[PDB]
Amino acid sequence: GSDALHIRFPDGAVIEYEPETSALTVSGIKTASVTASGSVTATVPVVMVKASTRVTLDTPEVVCTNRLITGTLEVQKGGTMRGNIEHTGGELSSNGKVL
Amino acid sequence: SDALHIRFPDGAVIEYEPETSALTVSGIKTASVTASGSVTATVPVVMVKASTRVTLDTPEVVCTNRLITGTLEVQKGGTMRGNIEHTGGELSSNGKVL
Amino acid sequence: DALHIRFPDGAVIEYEPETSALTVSGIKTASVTASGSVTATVPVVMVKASTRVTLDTPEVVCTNRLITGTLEVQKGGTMRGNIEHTGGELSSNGKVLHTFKF
Repeated sequence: GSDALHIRFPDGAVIEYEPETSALTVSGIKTASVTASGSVTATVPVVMVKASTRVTLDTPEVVCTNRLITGTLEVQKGGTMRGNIEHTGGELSSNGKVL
Repeated sequence: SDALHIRFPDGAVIEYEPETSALTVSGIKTASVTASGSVTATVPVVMVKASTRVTLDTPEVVCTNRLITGTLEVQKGGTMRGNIEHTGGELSSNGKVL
Repeated sequence: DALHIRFPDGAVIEYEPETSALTVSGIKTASVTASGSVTATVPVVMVKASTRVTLDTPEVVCTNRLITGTLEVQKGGTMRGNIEHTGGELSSNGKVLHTFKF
């Protein structure tokens, strides 16, 4: 192809593609939104979300197909755990009593 | 260029509105992004409103600090390090209330 | 009222009104930097990431159910409500709790 993309908007935002490094950049915006009636898919080895306030997944179900790692966990309304569950490195308590 | 505003014959819109600094894609059925390296989003607030499901089909999802959920289902085991406080119900294991 | 871009490296950005499909393909990286918010509103979101998805934020909120294969909690937490464990051993600090036949 021979097309190019470097849109420089009057508010300072930029949308650009650089083919030598194959880098797509969107910068200088306040908000972005995508509204679709079917699906949104991203297929890429690494997804990195740096959100200094919050990431909200407002959905009936979030599915992690393999491992999920978190710093801390808060479960609000119960759940189920199958397989070996290993607690270490502190106290596991239930209704105020240590297990 | 210096502007972006496209209205397609299906009613979709792809635009950038510099007055409010808002990038908008609307009225579409599907979107897909395929990249060989990485996608990064850096922004205070991310909101995904998905009336059916969000699937993270990956070897590992990492939340760097807190994860809050309504309910939890762990299918194939896990490890919990630190102090874990259970309250507000019963803990059952292998068919019996503990 | 159209969008079909093909770059010298083979990447494409296109919108197809017949199927109402937006496609970005053939790129190496994308980066979006915004000062306010990024929102997606759609029934189904699929992230197919052969290495890893990192949510680097003070808080990830799942409003309803979270399902995972395996779980690792690094620095503690709280669980409220009824929790049902099945199909393996429950242990704390190396001590297998007596929840099945020894």
